[PDB]
Amino acid sequence: MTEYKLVVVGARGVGKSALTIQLIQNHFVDEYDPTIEDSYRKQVVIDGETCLLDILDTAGQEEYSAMRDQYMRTGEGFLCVFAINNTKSFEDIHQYREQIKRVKDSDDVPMVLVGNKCDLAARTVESRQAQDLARSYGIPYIETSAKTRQGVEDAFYTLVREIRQH
Amino acid sequence: MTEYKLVVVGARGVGKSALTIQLIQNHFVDEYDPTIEDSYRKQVVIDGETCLLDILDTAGQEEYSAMRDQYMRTGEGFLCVFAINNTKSFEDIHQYREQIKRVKDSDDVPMVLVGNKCDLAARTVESRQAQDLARSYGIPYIETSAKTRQGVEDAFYTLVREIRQH
Ligand SMILES: Nc1nc2c(ncn2[C@@H]2O[C@H](COP(=O)(O)OP(=O)(O)NP(=O)(O)O)[C@@H](O)[C@H]2O)c(=O)[nH]1
Ligand SMILES: Nc1nc2c(ncn2[C@@H]2O[C@H](COP(=O)(O)OP(=O)(O)NP(=O)(O)O)[C@@H](O)[C@H]2O)c(=O)[nH]1
Ligand SMILES: [Mg+2]
Ligand SMILES: [Mg+2]
Repeated sequence: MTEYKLVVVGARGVGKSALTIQLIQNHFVDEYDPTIEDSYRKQVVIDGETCLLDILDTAGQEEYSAMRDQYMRTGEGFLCVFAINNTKSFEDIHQYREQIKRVKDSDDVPMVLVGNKCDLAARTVESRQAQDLARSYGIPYIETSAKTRQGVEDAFYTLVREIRQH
Repeated sequence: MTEYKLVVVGARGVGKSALTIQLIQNHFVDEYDPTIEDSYRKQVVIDGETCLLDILDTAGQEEYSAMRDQYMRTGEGFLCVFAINNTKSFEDIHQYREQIKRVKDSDDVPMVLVGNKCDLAARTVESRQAQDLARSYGIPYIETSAKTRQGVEDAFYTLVREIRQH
C-alpha cells in the first residue's frame, strides 16, 4: 500500500507532539516532554484509500542544524507549525520553509501552515497574517488545537491530499 | 465580512441536500424531497476568519438547462457531487465541470470532487477512479457521508480554502 512519509517541524513548545499523539492515540498530552525524535506508523483509510501514515515528530530547535537535512530529504510532505500566542515561532517559519526548499532542490514541496493552540484566548499572531503568509508560499493555512482536537485530522489529511496532487 | 458564494451541484439523488443540511442544521435527512432551489446563509469561523457561508443547493437535473448558467456565473466555488454506488452520476460529473468552465470563461475555477454515500457497502465507483479523475482536473477529491457526517466539514472547508487561494 501507498505510504506517505510526513514530517512535523517547527519551533519548540508549539505542540508538534501534541498534534501527532492526538491523531495517533486520540488524547491530549498536557506534559512537558521535549522531543529528540519520535516516529509513528499508523495504517489508516483516507478518501477511500488504504494508506500508511509514517510520521516523524522532530525537535523544535537544538544541535539539529544541517542535521535536519537528513529528514527533510526523505519526508514527502511537511507540517509547519507555529503557535498562535508565540510571535517568535511564527517568524521562525520562514527559516524552515527555506531550508526545506534548499535540501529538496525545489520551490514547490507539499506543505501546510498550521497555527496551533487556537483554543487560547490571548493570541499574538492574527490569522490575516498567517493567511497572507500561507498565500505567498502557494500553501494552505489551517488552525488547530491539540487540546480540543479542533482541526487536527483536517491538517494531516489536507497535507496527504497535497502529496497526492504533486 | 468576507462571504463565500458556493454552489452544490451534481446529479439527482446523490445527496447534495443531505450534505448541506448536515452542515447547516446538523442532522440527517433521510427523506425523499427533490430540490428546485434552496439557498442557505450561515455565519461561521474558518481558520480563525469570520465569514458567511452563502450556499446554493441545486436541482440534480431537469429544465435547468442553459438555465444553470445563471448560478454558475455567480458562485465562486463548486462542490461536484456524485454518489459512490451510482456510476451514471460519476460519469455525469464531466458534463457539469465543462458547463462551469464554459460560463466562467476559465480553466481553473475553485472546485472539489465529492464522493458521497461512503457509508454504503456495495459501491460501483472505486476511489482510484475518482482520485485519478480529480487528479486530471487539478482538483481535490474527498469522500463523504451525510448519514455519518463523515467528511462533510472537510469538503466544505477545503473548497473555501480553494477560493481563498485563487
Ligand atoms: N493550550 C494548549 N496547549 C497546547 C496545545 N498543544 C500543545 N500544548 C502544550 O504546549 C506544551 C508543549 O507541547 P509539545 O506538544 O511538547 O510541543 P513540541 O512542539 O513538540 N516541543 P519540542 O520542540 O521540544 O519538541 C505542552 O505543555 C502542551 O500540552 C494546544 O492545542 N493548546
Ligand atoms: N445511505 C446514504 N443515503 C444518503 C446519503 N446522503 C443522502 N442520502 C439519501 O439519498 C436520497 C436523496 O438525497 P438528497 O439529499 O435529497 O439528494 P439530492 O442530491 O439533493 N437530490 P435532488 O437532485 O433531486 O435535489 C435520500 O433518501 C437521502 O437520505 C448518505 O450519505 N448515505
Ligand atoms: Mg515534541
Ligand atoms: Mg436536493
